[PDB]
Amino acid sequence: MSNLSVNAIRFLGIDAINKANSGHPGVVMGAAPMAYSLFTKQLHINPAQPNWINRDRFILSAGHGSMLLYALLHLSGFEDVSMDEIKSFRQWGSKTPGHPEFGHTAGIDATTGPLGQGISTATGFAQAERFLAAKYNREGYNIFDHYTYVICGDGDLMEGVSSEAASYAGLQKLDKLVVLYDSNDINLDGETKDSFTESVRDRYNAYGWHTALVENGTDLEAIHAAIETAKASGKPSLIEVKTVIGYGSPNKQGTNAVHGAPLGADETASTRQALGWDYEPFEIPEQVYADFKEHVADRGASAYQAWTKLVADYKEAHPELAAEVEAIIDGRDPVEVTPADFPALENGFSQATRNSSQDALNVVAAKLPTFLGGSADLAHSNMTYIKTDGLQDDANRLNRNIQFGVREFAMGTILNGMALHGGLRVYGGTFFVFSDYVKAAVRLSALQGLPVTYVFTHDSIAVGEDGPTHEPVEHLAGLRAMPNLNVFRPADARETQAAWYLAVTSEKTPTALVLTRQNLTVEDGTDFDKVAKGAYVVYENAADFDTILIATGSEVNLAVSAAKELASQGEKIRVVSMPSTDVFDKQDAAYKEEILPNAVRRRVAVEMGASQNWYKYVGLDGAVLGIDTFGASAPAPKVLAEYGFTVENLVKVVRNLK
Amino acid sequence: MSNLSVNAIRFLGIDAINKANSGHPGVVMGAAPMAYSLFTKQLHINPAQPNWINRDRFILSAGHGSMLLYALLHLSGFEDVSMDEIKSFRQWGSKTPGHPEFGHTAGIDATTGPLGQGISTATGFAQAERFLAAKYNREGYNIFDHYTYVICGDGDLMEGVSSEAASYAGLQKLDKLVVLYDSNDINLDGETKDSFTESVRDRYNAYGWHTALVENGTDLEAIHAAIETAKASGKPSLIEVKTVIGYGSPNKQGTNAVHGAPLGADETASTRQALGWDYEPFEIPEQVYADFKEHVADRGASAYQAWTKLVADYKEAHPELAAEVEAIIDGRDPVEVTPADFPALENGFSQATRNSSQDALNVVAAKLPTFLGGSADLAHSNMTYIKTDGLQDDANRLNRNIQFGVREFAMGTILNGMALHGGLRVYGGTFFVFSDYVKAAVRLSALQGLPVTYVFTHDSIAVGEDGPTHEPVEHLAGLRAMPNLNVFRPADARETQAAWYLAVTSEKTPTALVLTRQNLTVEDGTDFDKVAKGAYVVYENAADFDTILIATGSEVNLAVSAAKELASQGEKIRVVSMPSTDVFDKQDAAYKEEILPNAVRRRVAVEMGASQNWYKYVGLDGAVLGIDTFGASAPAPKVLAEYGFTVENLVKVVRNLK
Ligand SMILES: Cc1ncc(C[n+]2csc(CCOP(=O)(O)OP(=O)(O)O)c2C)c(N)n1
Ligand SMILES: Cc1ncc(C[n+]2csc(CCOP(=O)(O)OP(=O)(O)O)c2C)c(N)n1
Ligand SMILES: [Mg+2]
Ligand SMILES: [Mg+2]
Repeated sequence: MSNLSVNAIRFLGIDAINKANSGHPGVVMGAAPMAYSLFTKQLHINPAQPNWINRDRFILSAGHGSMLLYALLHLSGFEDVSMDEIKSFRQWGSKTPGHPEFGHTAGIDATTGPLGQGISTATGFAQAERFLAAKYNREGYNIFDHYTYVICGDGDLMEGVSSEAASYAGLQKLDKLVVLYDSNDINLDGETKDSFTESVRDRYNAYGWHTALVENGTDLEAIHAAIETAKASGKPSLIEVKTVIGYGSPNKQGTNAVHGAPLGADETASTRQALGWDYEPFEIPEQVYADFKEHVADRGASAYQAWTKLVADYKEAHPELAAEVEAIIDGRDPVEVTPADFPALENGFSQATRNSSQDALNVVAAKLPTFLGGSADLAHSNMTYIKTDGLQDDANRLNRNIQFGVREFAMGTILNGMALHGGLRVYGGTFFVFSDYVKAAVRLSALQGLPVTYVFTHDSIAVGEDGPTHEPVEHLAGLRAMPNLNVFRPADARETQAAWYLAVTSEKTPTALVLTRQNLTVEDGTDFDKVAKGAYVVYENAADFDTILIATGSEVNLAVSAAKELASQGEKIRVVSMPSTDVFDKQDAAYKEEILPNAVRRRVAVEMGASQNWYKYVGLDGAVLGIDTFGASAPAPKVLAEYGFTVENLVKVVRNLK
Repeated sequence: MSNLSVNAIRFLGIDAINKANSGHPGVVMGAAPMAYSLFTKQLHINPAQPNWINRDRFILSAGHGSMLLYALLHLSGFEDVSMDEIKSFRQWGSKTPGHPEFGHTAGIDATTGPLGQGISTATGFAQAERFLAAKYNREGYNIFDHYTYVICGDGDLMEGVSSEAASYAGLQKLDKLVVLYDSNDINLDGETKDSFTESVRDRYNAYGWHTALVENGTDLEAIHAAIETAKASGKPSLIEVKTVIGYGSPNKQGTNAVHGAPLGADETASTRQALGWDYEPFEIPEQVYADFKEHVADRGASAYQAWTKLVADYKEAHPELAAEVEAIIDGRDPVEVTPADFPALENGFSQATRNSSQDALNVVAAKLPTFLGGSADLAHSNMTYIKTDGLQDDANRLNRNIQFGVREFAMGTILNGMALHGGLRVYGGTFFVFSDYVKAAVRLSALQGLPVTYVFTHDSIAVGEDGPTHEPVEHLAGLRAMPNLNVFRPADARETQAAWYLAVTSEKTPTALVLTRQNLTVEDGTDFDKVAKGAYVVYENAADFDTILIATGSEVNLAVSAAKELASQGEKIRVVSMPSTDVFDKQDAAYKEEILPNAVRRRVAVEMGASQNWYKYVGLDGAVLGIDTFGASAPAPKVLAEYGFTVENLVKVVRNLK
């Protein structure tokens, strides 16, 4: 049934796209042979156990060909993809959305669609398998041992993020990563002669990868032999496969006219005739089902039974490892972090919060053996090192510090890949101003529900001499507006302890930590336990106050000092600290009225950044002291004075509000 | 002497860094020889005419080495860089800030610092020179004829954006671009053996560039021979030059200890002794000044005078071209576009604003011959094509459509380069959700004062079937908070003509245009001339109204329909269309009170995106109908209803306000 099975894939895609009147047929018709060869000869997957921790992983980086993956899962027997769901492709509430989504459809390993990020994120899947294998395997017990596979297209290899990833992966020697490249000479606006003329395989040779060419994209035995050679090469692999987009369409194959529109009735009838397919829409003969059940489902189910018997014997042979590995198979952390792990700090202690962050992340690393991370060539200024280890690489696989090089975007995608695999907790650092370079991978953290921790230091004009290209202004507003992201800006060393404890116990929300270069003073009124509420009171001189100051981070020290001045003139005032706007917004309506009462409308907000998001708390009769221009090159005390952040100026702002 | 002059560059940098107690000496000491060779043998520049339009252009991509460029401009005789300004490195108000700034200091061609963007933006400098040479040069009169040169480091070639640009430039065959790569085997956290082991020159061959190697980085004759070869090769060039970082420091050279901290007093005394330099800080001998006066200053003035005579002869031989070239040398556009160029539109006309956008920009291209643009493999969906032309390349240099491929970040830097050169007006398009991929280049557009126009289509959940990875939510709030960026979201075709007219007449502010997939209706009350105020009234049934609706884009149609329904039941209501929050915030205080009177506090805002920025206008006693979750994969009419964007739900929201 090989030709028969291959065409069953093609026509399930074509007919499903015609009925939704929406979708992408070209890639399904071109890539069906190489995907059939991969599912029937390489992958070990079990449709009765779709989340098996030691299954082979697969990522469709060219996410617009989603109907190719849906057809393969239906024919193999996955429960969530019935024929009724194939007939509901791209409709409200279905299991078959227009681009693949993780956690919504059982059997799908990663959310794709944004070009470049699929092939990049697969690097982290492969690295996560290497660490777990080095920590836990023993002689005769290969508990963690599997491959990572991907299919990509022309668009993926034009995007810069995938060049970053391939350079890093060649240095790291990740020999279990295997990529199939659909090379059909067409993209959305036309032919690659006007867009993409480089030699792709010569470039990948310079990174230290294995490369090869398959001239006839419909030859099943040539495709299998190349994959076998790639797995024996000792290097990450890129196999270029020449295909015809829209293969079988007499009037439109080889043209961009089949890239992203349904074929329609007249061309669909001409395509059936040319390929010899006389079955009606959604009619698949029994021969094809029996082919997929022998070579995918039964093969995958046999490998799963042998793995479970292996794990049972492993727990008997090594009782000192049994507890941790059992937890990981349950989907839990091997060890539990608690508030009692962090020492108490004294009022008046003076420390910059980048240094407070290093102290707290070293407490976590000593307690939890599956916590790891790195930086983008800024470890010596972010202060991200775990001080008991060196650098991780092919010759030192258990170390927990990673050097990413100057590659912020790919760093985001690799963390996502390590979090998707299962078993680990991860983090990564850079300067706050260059969060623009990684913003699109932060969105995929928020979309897939991954608790990844981003470490952004050097947060304001207090940077000083480096100047406007190195000084953040607009960046907090941009991040606070993104759904399912929690942004923390702690006020001293004590608030920094709490934010790390929340970041490392989060269930399905990523965290961004915003930290200072200059020293800050531990306040008498801050409190570890109250940070989990998002905002709380740190100063108040009279229970009948009529004035409220709101502040975050390094501006909390400034606002408390101004309140004591105003109090000595006879005012009645309260100071609120708000380390997270996103967490405060989720609290109960009773708690919000206790912190910001409706009857007190005299309000002033303070923060060294754009004014935009503070009007939802101060309203039309309040004021905001922020920054709405670019920065300046000079020592930091002078720049702060020229921009209005002094105690004197804040006192003036409050007295002129009435 | 050469050796005497080369050490003058090094110690000027060393001493100025010690006096500020801040800066980066390593790259100055390593790269002084190649920088000296370029200035004395290759560059044609005139210190008395710093903005000469046919000068050779130079970009310092490794921006942390700014003292290397300030020393060179000082010895060459540029007026803004005196010895007093050298003694003011990194101090408030000086002409020598910590990273180079275009516009602030005369003789600086481009702002650098964020790694990768310097070498990338130089691509657009060279493309601008090519287009103006084809259009205006005639036999015997080569008015536009000059090269583009850059110095870069290891960090620049790890960033993804430089791979995108080099691939694009190899296809385009920009043979007058010349790059010197300072290869010192060191980065910020340590040695390149742990970060960057690829074969750089083998990768650049795969793109179609010419490459060469200089093993002894202090041999000035080997350096010169390599650049002459490169300029005759007929391809964009990359020359790898091996240097020792911190050359001369007996205890610190070749380590990351000299990357980013001053040498200090002890090691400076040891370095003066090691290189035989017997002059006190800021003491430069006369022979060095005369070496620079002869070989850069006098040589460039001679080339300038010859160019002025050639232009005068050219304008006598071709009087039909004289007026357009005269305007360009003056820094003005060669033709003026006015409001009477756009045709009037009928109330009720139905058209999507991506299509209105194609009509308006073709009006512009027919009037102004130096207006050009492109798209990142989305021309057939953004609707960006100028319909009288094909694609621009090495064989067809006068066409005005550009295919950038799937390369959003690099697109942004090439636009900035083309606008930095002078003479042109440029634009470029992608989907609004992938503005995340190009955000860091938009920031350089605003920081440098460049009127570059970005075209973002498919702007909300109205995308429908493609799903949440393709549906913008948080993107408007991120862009409106950036200083010096005007964001327009037009309500219909009439409002779209006006936005394009303002975008193309902006003097020093970039523009972002946000446009729809689906059709909208021209309103009775929209008005071409009032768009320049940012917000104005489009519906009002009674002069004593007590309610105000505020809306943008596709939500203006909805708001006017809900308003008419409320009127029929006896209410008195005003509707405000606000195509640009950023321009409205700049109006006179009297005009703000006219549009949003302080005494009317019942206010509802309507927009399909994040709610964050609308509280500045509605306060604590109004409401906002927006979106603060991710989108969904289904037909658009179904998604809009599920999210509450219907006439019936909006009426209800107004009535429940009290
Ligand atoms: C980052 C990003 N930019 C743009 C797009 C829009 N887009 C989707 S597919 C595509 C064409 C890419 O062509 P190719 O990968 O060669 O696919 P083929 O038609 O050969 O299957 C484009 C521009 C996208 N999905 N992601
Ligand atoms: C996008 C970006 N990321 C990070 C930085 C911070 N940074 C500046 S220089 C540097 C190290 C790069 O070293 P290299 O370019 O080899 O220079 P060298 O030490 O040889 O002078 C880093 C990480 C930056 N300026 N821009
Ligand atoms: Mg293709
Ligand atoms: Mg270097």
